[PDB]
Amino acid sequence: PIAQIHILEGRSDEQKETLIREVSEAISRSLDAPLTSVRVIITEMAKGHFGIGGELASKV
Amino acid sequence: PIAQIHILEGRSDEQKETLIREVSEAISRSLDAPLTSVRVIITEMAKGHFGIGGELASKV
Amino acid sequence: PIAQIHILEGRSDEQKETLIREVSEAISRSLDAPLTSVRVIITEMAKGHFGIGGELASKV
Amino acid sequence: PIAQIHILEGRSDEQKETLIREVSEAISRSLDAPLTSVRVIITEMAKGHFGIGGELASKV
Amino acid sequence: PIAQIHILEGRSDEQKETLIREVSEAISRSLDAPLTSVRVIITEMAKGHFGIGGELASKV
Amino acid sequence: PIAQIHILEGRSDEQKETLIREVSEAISRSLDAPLTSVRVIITEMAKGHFGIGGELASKV
Repeated sequence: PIAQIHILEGRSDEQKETLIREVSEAISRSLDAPLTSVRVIITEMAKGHFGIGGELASKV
Repeated sequence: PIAQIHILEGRSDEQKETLIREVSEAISRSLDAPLTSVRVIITEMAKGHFGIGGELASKV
Repeated sequence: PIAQIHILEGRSDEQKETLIREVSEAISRSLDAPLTSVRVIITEMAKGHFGIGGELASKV
Repeated sequence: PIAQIHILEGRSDEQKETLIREVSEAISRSLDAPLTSVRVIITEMAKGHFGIGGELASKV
Repeated sequence: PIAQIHILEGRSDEQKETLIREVSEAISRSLDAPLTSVRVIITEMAKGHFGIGGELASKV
Repeated sequence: PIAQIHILEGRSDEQKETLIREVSEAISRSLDAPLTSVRVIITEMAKGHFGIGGELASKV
């Protein structure tokens, strides 16, 4: 399995390291797939590159 | 956060329902973000639409 | 520009044809780019393949 | 609906703010979905990271 | 490396098997990366799910 | 066809230019599609933004 997660910029390296492990376990657990087959890709978004309802996430 | 997970076709609706919840908790837990803000998208791949090392996963 | 839109399954061919044109104009208008350079990809999600807050979009 | 748009780097914050709103309206209008449910993600590409016909968009 | 290719529906399993191998070699060759590290995902688009210049690829 | 390739940061502009051409030929060759219709997008990942088996690609 290959997961790509889009998150807003601002998290520390620790938090992202945890996200990668926790999500990787959840995927492995749920599908009963070997953990080593899981690939996770984090993609950070600038606060002004993410809109919700037509407006920047930053202003809301 | 928005997660998109690519998995091979073949799982039951239950398994995918669990994957969505387990992964959603892991993301919420790891980043300390409200669960309700997590979005997960499952995308199934046909066995002959996924290659590893230049060969179909179906053959490996 | 290349746009990929994820929508829930259930819409008619007409609605999707309109979505593709309307969005294509909006992109061309906003960035002052030639309409012919805009590429749009629609990706439908099964109701049980989309989760919000850890739950299927279908049951909520 | 969740839209991810890939555009070449070089636009101002204003232009991108407009792109996000215009496209968000177009999606909401076309599918008759509540504007607040629309999510847009902008992803900029470096001029040397986008190819057309096997050649950099920068040189063509 | 992880490649995701969007193609129009209509190709045979043979053609897609060739696409996966050929593209996998090209990536491995160009970056001097071990072939076994290359991952390719094929994603088919319905003819009415792909627009060019605001119009279905199907009718044009 | 539209291809998006995720690679780890660290390659030179030459290598990426070659990746774009080689991959563009492979796609055009395999599907018998006009080279000029092929679109390639390169997306670099920071070493600490890519996980394999729950661990950073950098540390393993």
